[PDB]
Amino acid sequence: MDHLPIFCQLRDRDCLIVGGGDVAERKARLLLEAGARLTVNALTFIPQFTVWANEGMLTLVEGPFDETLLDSCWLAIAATDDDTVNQRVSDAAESRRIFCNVVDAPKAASFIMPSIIDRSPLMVAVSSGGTSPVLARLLREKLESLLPQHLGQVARYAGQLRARVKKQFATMGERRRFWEKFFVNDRLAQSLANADEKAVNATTERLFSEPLDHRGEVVLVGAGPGDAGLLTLKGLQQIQQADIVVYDRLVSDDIMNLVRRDADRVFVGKRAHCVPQEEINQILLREAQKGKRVVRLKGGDPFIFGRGGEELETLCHAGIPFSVVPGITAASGCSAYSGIPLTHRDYAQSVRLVTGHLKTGGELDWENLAAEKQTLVFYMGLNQAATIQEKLIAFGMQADMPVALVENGTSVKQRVVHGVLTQLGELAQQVESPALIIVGRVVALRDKLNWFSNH
Amino acid sequence: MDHLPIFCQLRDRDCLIVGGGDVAERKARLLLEAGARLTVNALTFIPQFTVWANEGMLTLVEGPFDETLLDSCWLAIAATDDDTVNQRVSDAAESRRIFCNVVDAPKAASFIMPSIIDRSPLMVAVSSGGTSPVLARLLREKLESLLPQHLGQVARYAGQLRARVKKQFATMGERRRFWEKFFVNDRLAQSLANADEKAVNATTERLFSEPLDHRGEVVLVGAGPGDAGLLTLKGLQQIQQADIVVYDRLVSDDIMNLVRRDADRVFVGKRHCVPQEEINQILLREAQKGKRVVRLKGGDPFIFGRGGEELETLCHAGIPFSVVPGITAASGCSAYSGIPLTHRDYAQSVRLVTGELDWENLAAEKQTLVFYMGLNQAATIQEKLIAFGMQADMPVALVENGTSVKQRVVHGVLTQLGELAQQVESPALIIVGRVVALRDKLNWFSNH
Ligand SMILES: Nc1ncnc2c1ncn2[C@@H]1O[C@H](CSCC[C@H](N)C(=O)O)[C@@H](O)[C@H]1O
Repeated sequence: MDHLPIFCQLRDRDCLIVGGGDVAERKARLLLEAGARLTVNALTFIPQFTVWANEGMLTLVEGPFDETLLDSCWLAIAATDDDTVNQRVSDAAESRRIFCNVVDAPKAASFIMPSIIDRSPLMVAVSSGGTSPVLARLLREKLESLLPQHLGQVARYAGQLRARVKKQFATMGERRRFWEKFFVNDRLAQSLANADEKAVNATTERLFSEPLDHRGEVVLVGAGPGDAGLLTLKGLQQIQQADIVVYDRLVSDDIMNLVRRDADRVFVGKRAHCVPQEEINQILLREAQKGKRVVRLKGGDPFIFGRGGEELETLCHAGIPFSVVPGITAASGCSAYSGIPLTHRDYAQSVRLVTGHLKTGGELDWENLAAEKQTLVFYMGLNQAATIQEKLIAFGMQADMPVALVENGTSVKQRVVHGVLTQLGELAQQVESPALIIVGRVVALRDKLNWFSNH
Repeated sequence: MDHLPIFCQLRDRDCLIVGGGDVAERKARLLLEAGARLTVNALTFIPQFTVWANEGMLTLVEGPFDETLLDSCWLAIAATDDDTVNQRVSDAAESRRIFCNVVDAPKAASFIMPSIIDRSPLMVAVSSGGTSPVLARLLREKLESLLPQHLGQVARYAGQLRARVKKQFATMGERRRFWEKFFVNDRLAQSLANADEKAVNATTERLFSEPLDHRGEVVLVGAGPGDAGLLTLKGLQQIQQADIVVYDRLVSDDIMNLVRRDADRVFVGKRHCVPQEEINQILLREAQKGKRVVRLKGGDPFIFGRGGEELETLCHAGIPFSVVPGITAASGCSAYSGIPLTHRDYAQSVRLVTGELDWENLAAEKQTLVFYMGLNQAATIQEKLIAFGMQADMPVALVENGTSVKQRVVHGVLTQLGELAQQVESPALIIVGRVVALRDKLNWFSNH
């Protein structure tokens, strides 16, 4: 260990920053967030410093480094781009035993400012010890994704439950298991941040009312179109806490590798037999009743041609809490990765997400669809490519209207094919499921916005 | 934040610990490992202290607490079994502006000792401030298994190569590209751990003899509707390593907090609003400089904003670019309000929208409508929808600040539409369709 980390209380304590440029501004913003009684000393100050001063957030001392300025300070930071001046601040700081930091010379002075993850009162700090700030940022990025947004809320709330916990659970091992469950309760944390007192009370009582070992709930998570990088921070957080994961085939392999090493997995997709929806709905409810934290992982988004509503309406008089985490829908993913915006200046503003045929029980609206400037996007329509081609130009759609097909969008094997409407059914026998059909003038923009490799 | 973490260099610097029991022993052990010049003042001492004292690792002062023992100290730690003496230590330290910790009283004094995970020279610290000590213990455990055992070797080597990297590459973009390839090389890491210098040098020479691109780039990133948890993994990565970020007012402040702290930021808004051409210009200019530029937009860049416009000239300019999709307001707002955009017979068509609009096409059904920027045209929407064939009774819903902790949802029917719209402000979304009916058979986020 070459540095000792300490967490300093700065509320209303004198700190000094020398310098007034952009580097000095970051430092000031940070010290201010911690509540320091801050003085900034420099020859000139950028606009943001005048603003803070004009609203009573700090004190400005315009001029060259005034050493007496350190006389009653607890912390100093040399943030100028003149090494000689920074050196003098460092020397003056050290003479009076004031911990001091010199921005681009991390080990020349008293302390190093680490990269921080803020979930106050909970906080994590990472330091290179001066070797690799790049590595420190990489770690911050990883830690920011692993720590839910409102973790601080429950850290702060634990105090108001400690007593009741010791009262109901008399064994050390029991109270620990309680906190383990308490600290990963995202619904409670959110409710506290929402200032929703009834939900806070409801979720709190349930934590004491249910058996210690039960953590019953259902979470619908949108996995995105395939690229593991498109999963949401909350989705990953949810998936890492699951006891059981119920997924289908349109959930990528890269995504499943992110699922908690030994959470049970239940595949309910098309096996090389169709699992009926009511059986899927029933497994979610059943295992949540058994006390397991259930995550229903869905391809793309849960409420868009995903039948997510059905898997939830079966949960209201079961007394099983639930929640939804949206995901990037196939339309959004394929759009961005194919260089085809769904909306562009004139071409635009009506975007229609429509279903094709595997999914039926009535029949399709040709001119309502064949109608003017709206971008059309068909889900599950590869088996009616030609049947869509004929019924579109028949109702007025101009045969030279651009179209495109995107197979396995956002994945390393993404295939994009394109042309005009009179080639639809033909370009389709050049792709396989899963794929989307995009009809509209926005398709031509790809000649300028294409950035992802084709296969 | 209620505490600011800092990493102190304690070598040859005086520190003082008051107390000589087990609590004081663990404290002394860390300070010694940090290389501090330690003095321990206590009425009584346990064996280990004597061990350290005759090995010349510290100085012992036997007897009651002496206020003058703090006169040349940088840090003070009170660890006696007497609460009264412990605060005589903190009061004495404060008079001298010396950071001080009282072990059994975290809400007191001036600093707290966090839990540590050691991978020297790399180090990670975590603390609750005393609010949730079990929370921090649990996290330290998780972090110990998450961080590779030999990560310190890679970090150490990186520091040693720093001087050569700068002299071999001129631009920031190749030096940045070097480190990205560096920390991703599993052979290098495994080689350092197996102290096989041959393998280390072989791989190292190849990284240095590589032609790395020097140009910057523009990356469009979807921030989503507001909730920071809805940012994508890749979106977080991009804002975490960007050189500069261009953002508007629809990027929540929580998401803005996830941005690299030492990156520049340009507000593109209602301060009017850097008329697109102006924004479009900022992008290519900053990228021309070799910077990694991130245009952070609300929701999804290819559905709501002028994302296409912001990139359609970059190919001509020879500037690399990419797009990271985000959760659309339509998807987030609807889902957080308990309204799914589609259900079994309900919809087979979803429509996102915005003088004119084709009312007969937006009024026919078996569909779910979503209006994006339509609060001041709201009265005319129902009128046109009702006139072109839509069923009064049809449910409608407006969502304000959807997905945020301040979310609000009003509900009603086409006829009350123009009214409900004065029951809320911007930014707000309007959902028309049947699916708005199962809102409280599925409502999960808030009660308002
Ligand atoms: N990676 C992908 N690339 C192209 N289309 C995809 C896709 N993933 C899903 N799809 C489309 O989605 C259809 C199944 S319906 C499920 C859609 C999903 N809930 C979503 O929100 O995206 C497929 O037939 C296909 O048309």
